[PDB]
Amino acid sequence: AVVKCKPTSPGRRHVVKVVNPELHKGKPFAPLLEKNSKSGGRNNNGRITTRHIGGGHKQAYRIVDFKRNKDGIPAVVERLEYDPNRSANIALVLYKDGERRYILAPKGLKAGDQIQSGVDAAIKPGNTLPMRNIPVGSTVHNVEMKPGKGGQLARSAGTYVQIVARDGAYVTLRLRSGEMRKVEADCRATLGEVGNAEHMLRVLGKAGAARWRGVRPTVRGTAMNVDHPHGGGEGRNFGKHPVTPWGVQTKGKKTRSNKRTDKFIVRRRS
RNA sequence: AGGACCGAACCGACUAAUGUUGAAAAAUUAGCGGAUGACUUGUGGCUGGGGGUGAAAGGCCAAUCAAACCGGGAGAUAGCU
RNA sequence: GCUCGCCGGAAGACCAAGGGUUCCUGUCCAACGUUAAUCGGGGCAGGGUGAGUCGACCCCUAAGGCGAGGCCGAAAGGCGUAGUCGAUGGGAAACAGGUUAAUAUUCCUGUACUUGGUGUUACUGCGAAGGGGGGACGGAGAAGGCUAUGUUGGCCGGGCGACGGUUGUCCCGGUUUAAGCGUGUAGGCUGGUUUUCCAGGCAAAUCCGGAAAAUCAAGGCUGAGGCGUGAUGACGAGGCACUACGGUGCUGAAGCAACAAAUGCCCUGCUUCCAGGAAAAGCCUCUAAGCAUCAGGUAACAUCAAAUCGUACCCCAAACCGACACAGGUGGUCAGGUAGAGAAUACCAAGGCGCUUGAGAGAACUCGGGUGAAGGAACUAGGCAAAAUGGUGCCGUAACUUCGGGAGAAGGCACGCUGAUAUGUAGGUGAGGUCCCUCGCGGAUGGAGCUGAAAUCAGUCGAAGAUACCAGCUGGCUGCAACUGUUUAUUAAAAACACAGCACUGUGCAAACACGAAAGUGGACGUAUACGGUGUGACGCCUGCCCGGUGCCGGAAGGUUAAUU
RNA sequence: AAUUCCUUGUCGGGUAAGUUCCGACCUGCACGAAUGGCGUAAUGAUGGCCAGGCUGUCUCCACCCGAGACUCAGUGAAAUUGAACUCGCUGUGAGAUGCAGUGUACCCGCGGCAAGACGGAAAGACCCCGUGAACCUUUACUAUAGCUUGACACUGAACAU
RNA sequence: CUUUAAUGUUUGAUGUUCUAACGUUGACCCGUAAUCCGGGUUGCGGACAGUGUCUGGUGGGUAGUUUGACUGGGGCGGUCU
Repeated sequence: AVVKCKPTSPGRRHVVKVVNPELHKGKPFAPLLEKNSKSGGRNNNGRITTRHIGGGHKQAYRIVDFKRNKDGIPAVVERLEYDPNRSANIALVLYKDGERRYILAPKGLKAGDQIQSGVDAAIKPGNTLPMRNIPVGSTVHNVEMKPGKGGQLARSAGTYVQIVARDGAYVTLRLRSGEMRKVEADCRATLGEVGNAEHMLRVLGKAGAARWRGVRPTVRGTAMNVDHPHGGGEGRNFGKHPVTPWGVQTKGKKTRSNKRTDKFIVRRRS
């Protein structure tokens, strides 16, 4: 639930938490865990490729199954769990054969609900079927863009895409960004929405709350000397067009220079 | 419960005096700040010079930084001493 | 040798790193020592470092490094797979006492433990470069139960006091003892046992997981400490023979109990929280191909082996880093006594020091401090500095406010000692004894003994009772920034930088973007409630007019227009 | 006003006396609404200001305890230094120990002050010069990485218009 | 030779389709106890994309440079035959 803390101290006035008693108050399933060494925004060369990244709280990787290729075997939800590697919560399921796996937790899922993957599955949240069998005008998540590789769209907290049409071997979708894309009509998609919608109402309330996530502080550039176009000056001058480091606009300039697909795009956005 | 309160260690370094061929190539003395945290610290590792890193001061990169050090071009050039 | 003074959560003791003989002894004093020097971390010579259990090596791996092939790249070379290296982490075993001028858990004494090899005997399904389990893990907080250790008492030994008193409720000292083995408690976790069955764990599996039944509820795992054993021993204040008064043999009393009590152990526990908490091996199991009167496996007994290197000395320092025997810097461990909340502070113990120039004098002036008539900031750029405040308990406490604060607001009263209440109370601990029993490290009852505040009344001393050290000045108006934080190592700690929060914008995943000639990596094992960039900078009321100019995003009728032809 | 030149703006508060400070007026030289505007409890080794207490901050210094300074013994530096038999005054040459004139002055030390020796220290950082630099900015010049446009090549087959 | 249409060859423009180059940081098999790489099957894209050469535009993102003299100091102004 979305709860507002009390201002007993500076650092708790504007903080807002998202707690859920339905989550597992213990350790997760170990066989589905693996190391996750932090990077710091650096690469194999040791250079900072992405800034504002470093430190934070340790994490272990929850092996998630975005493919959902176990068809013809129902599984029931054992327990919900909190995943640090992502914003949404996951769910530990148990397959009749004794196989346990993690999946994204949809909107209205609990511990004990049944779900199944495949073309012969039922139309209920949590089930995975190819969009060829999914009706038109529905709401799905963890959508696949190529059959066999795994869901890649609508994997976030409260994200969901809506199927808009299906002409042939392709189906048109309106992604959460407002984009109207079309993918093959054989890509597996999951029914329902990822349930953490209140995740966006969360509020850090203090700086250190961001440093736990691994986010390092951000320095603007206006008072930045040889180091950034904006640079400096006696006072707050900034008498030039807003520009990135390395010299690009950042306030309207489109940088889509792929031009490979150019087919699935219909209503890019806005 | 807490980037909460007082306050040692620990980490810092606001004021004054001394010292200024000093005890010390930035410290001492008396006070001062934080002190469960964006904390602190050991060991090892990565980032290499028009580059790195930088909660950004043109700050730090071995007492050296508006472009490190060493060697080489090199007996640079100097209408100036 | 006798006094004095200093440190004593260190200026004591044990180590790592580092240094590398500075360690012990003898001998020497030119230079080195900021003086002298018979002395020395000096010079010369000699001596000294003993390990199956400590550590390294070794097995395992993190970050990350190298990297067969391979991909990429003018050459150089770069990235990287399989693999192989790499601790600051995981992994088998030793304690006490004694001993040397210098070493010892390494030697001696006594008592133990661990992993292996081999052999004998008996019983036998053994088997991996695979599977599974386990190893294996956060922060804060709450207590409870123990010990280290300490205090008092008792006991044993000695003592009867340089000056009044001291055979007594007196004084001093001692009152220690391990690993391991046996017991398995406080307490923590878990529901167990048997059988059948299955799309799972690459294949297999009796193992793990899962499913459906029967059958019982006590079963097991973990576990500080305690007791006993170890120990008729060792140690032991002191003696007795020697005693070059350096010390060597022998002998050697008591060696208990209560109370208090940790920041350590139970505890990798319990509870709770969001920021959601390493890996791999050893170890326990499972089977595969294969081997079965074999080989291997299990238990006992015997025997053998456990190599190699380090081990001296310093280690908050005169031995390391600072050119110095330099007020500096340097990580971890042990953590006594009185008062105290306390690792502050004051005084002491253990133990270690008095800091490698002294003597005398008692002018100016300087440094560091103390006191001060009357006045009390009139000083000064400025209350710089100094002075002052300073504690616990109770009462009391404004505007303003985001209702949390402000706040320790301000302010005011009381604090010692003795006695009684109560020969030491409430409370805490808990004996013998008694009763029960699943008869045990059990439960109940029992309250001796020990320990022990706080308060009231009364009385009493002093100028002064929070008497030392220690230990907030307070209040008001107001600018800036929300706040905690960060920064110009070495003249600037701020109104600057961050900041949570807001907005614009880009980004549909082989994402944008970035480092890279490229491969590729990061972004991210993330997917628009995400990521990047820019500006603003909590919260609250708000954020107005202008697209002519530049830029950005779009569009077309035409014109202009590159290579090319 | 962290912004106001005129300027110590005018009035008022507070002080015996207030260029600062506080509160209003607006005549905003030259505030202004996310390079944000106006407020804001709390916080701050933050800036400014007013009181109480407090005191040697001062009026106005005085004494005292210690460490140096002073003397003795021992060891034993340094910056600086053209050479010195190294006075004042006035004038002169452009601020005289050294010239002129004149005055004064026995020789040599110790302890103190710091006016001068344009004292020591650092080939002035300010100013200017140089057809010296180095960094930084931009609608300065010329190039360039990158991004982007198209032609040709890697690159072919049909069909229809 | 002045002339004009269905055809034939001829080449060019636009559009649709296809697959065989090429791409695949999709799936599966092997090398192979290997998320590298390659090969193989197959699917999706598909002569687009991407790369090489040429070329226009943009290009302080980055380099190499310029930015006068006289002057009652220099600058501003003025001046330069």
